[PDB]
This record gives sequence, structure tokens and C-alpha cells, in this order.
Amino acid sequence: MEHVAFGSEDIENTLAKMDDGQLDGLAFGAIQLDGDGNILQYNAAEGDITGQDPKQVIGKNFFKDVAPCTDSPEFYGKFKEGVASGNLNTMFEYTFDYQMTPTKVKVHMKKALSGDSYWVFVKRV
Ligand SMILES: *C(=O)/C=C/c1ccc(O)cc1
Repeated sequence: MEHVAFGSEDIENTLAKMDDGQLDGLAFGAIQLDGDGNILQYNAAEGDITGQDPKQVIGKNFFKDVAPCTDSPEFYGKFKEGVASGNLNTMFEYTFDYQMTPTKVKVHMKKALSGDSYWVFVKRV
């Protein structure tokens, strides 16, 4: 059985072997992006943090329309560096504040096993 948590050293392996219901049962927000930042998957925990339905944001561009506050060197910039290098794996604190009460979070971005895909994990702090 899986026992993955925010920050698990092998998180991308566990999540590669999970289905959507399992993604929605995680305690942390979990978003999958393509290399351009378009949203492929968006779990229930993340939608609860951001007060909306995951189905409404699938297909949108994370950095452009959903989370413009993350369009910054420290987040979008680091994302693109990790996409390019094939080694995305970075953790930092951030404040989410577009169309929502400003909320402090810890973020962990990590390359997915599935091709052209990248995870963004989020938890409250
Ligand atoms: C800043 O604009 C961040 C917004 C945000 C972050 C993460 C989400 O899932 C949704 C919006």
C-alpha cells in the first residue's frame, strides 16, 4: 500500500501508481501541469484550498489565469528551469492571493514519471 505524504522523497513514484480517487484522497493539494503550465489534473484538496471546483480549472493555464501570483522568478521561473533540465524538485513557501484570501502555503514542485508532466504539491502553513 501507498504511504505518501507531502515531501516524500519518492512521491512521483507513488503517484504514478495511484488513480484519480486516490489523488483526491491525499491530504495535500496536488496539481499536474504540462511543460507549458496547462493544468492536466487538480485534486480535491487543492480545490478546497482555493474554493472552487477542480473541473473548472482543468485545461486552464496555471501561471496565466488560475494562479497569476505564481508568475514570478521564484515559482514560474523555477518551474521552467526544472522542466528544461528534467530535474524539477524544489520546495519553498509562497502566498496564494488571486481571487482568494491571501493564504500562506508550502509548495513542492516535482517532475512526474508520466511524460511532459510536472507536479505542484501544496499544503497549508
Ligand atoms: C496566486 O495567484 C495563486 C493562486 C492559486 C494557487 C494555486 C491554486 O491551485 C489556485 C490559485
